Amino acid sequence: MQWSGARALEALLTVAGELRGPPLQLDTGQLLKIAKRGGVTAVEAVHAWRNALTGAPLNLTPEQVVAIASHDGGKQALETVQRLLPVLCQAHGLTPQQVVAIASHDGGKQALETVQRLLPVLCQAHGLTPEQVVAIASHDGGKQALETVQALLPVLCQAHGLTPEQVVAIASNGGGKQALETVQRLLPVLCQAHGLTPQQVVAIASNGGGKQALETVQRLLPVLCQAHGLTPQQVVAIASRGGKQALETVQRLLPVLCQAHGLTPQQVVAIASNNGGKQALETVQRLLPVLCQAHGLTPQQVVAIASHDGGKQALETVQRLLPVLCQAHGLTPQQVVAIASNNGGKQALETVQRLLPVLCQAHGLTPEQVVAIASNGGGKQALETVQRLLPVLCQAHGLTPEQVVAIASHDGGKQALETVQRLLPVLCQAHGLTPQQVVAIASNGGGRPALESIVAQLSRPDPALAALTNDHLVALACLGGRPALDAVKKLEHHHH
DNA sequence: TGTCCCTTCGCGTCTCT
DNA sequence: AGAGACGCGAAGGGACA
Repeated sequence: MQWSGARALEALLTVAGELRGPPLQLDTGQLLKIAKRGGVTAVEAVHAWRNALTGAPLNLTPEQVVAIASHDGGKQALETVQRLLPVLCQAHGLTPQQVVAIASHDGGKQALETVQRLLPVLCQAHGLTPEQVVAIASHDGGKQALETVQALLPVLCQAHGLTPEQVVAIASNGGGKQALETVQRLLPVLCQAHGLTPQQVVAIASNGGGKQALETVQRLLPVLCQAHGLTPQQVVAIASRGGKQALETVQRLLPVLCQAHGLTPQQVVAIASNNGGKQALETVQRLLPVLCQAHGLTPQQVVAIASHDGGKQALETVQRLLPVLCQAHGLTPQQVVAIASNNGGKQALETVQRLLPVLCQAHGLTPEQVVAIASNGGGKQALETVQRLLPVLCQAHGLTPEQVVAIASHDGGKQALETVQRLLPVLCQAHGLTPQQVVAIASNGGGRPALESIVAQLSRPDPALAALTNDHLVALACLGGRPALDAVKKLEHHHH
């Protein structure tokens, strides 16, 4: 590709064509993902070692090879997985998937070598679990984070009062090293000068860019409180959810948004308190006029659309599509606002646009049912999964369309549908649950984990405490999902 | 032009009652 | 049942070789 070379392009494109063949069978999206991030050396490395990565002792799926290859240094990560996967699984007890997750970030090589070197000491001397070490390692710069937990976990616990879990949370994001050092430096001043609790500092620091959010809360908390009238809680929420950039934008736009456009401080805070809050704030300031007059909506509706991650994208997509969705497809504004007012609003809107007619015509759903599916977070995903799975769920597993639609009409609908497909046969035929009981467990937020937690308990039946008969577990699962089930595991281990 | 590390923003899912 | 928590990842920026 790179034009300090030529007809090297034929050689390169021919390498890519061959990956479409066996043992990987990569499709265009997969090659694209590799070329976009691992680059041409990752493309070449995947091709040179396609047999070794896909055979024993590694046995990686194509998708796992793609996940490793598609990051800066992917060639090194691929090399290093081949060397260390077996020892990490066998000697350190990790699964192949955990090794892959570690490997699948920029500088994956470094992270893999560092888990090898440090996992034991982190577990034995600092008391972490292997899962915790995996979570710290599985981000860009995971080497740095691992080494920084090793060096700092003791002072942060003993001098500053944090639990190991808190330290793990601060560490387990990109730039975990920086967030950890910055908490070490600034936790005292933030608690003593600005009146924050330890937990609030942890919350601010426990997201990508935590260092920056922390330094910015230090700098801007006084101004935002004593000049613009926000409370400390509100500053924390902004810092925690929208970071540095949202804090700076709030400082700039609070006056304009409140005085000129008529918003409450609460409303500005709510827009600010999400990933991309800066973008959401700047986009409501631009678009509030056109959205509210020029027919359209109330400020309250614009505020609701803006008040989710990707608010900017949702607002802009609502601007573009509200006319065509109401006029050509027959929806009301209110329905468009519901579809738009979740994370991924943009995506849900766009997917309703091209799928509303396919879902009614090719599968017999009504428009109202399509709106319901689309009006939760991940609407795009749920819609595409109903399109794909409705045939098989009805005709093989014997469910009704209304049942499929119920499962799909919660956040994570895609996950619940796919879990039902996977687990309905074993739940019914082997354990005596009815289809209706599986549907009822599935038709809640957290459907997938609740179905998986109920199968896990039914199949092992673990600690043979059978006073929870099948129907009781079904009711527990319906009422409180996995957490209800895990809690009851927690609560039995010896009071009984 | 590759490798490593850090930050911002967007999407999707689950828990909290 | 929606707020806020959870996790995963694309994409872009700098440092340095």
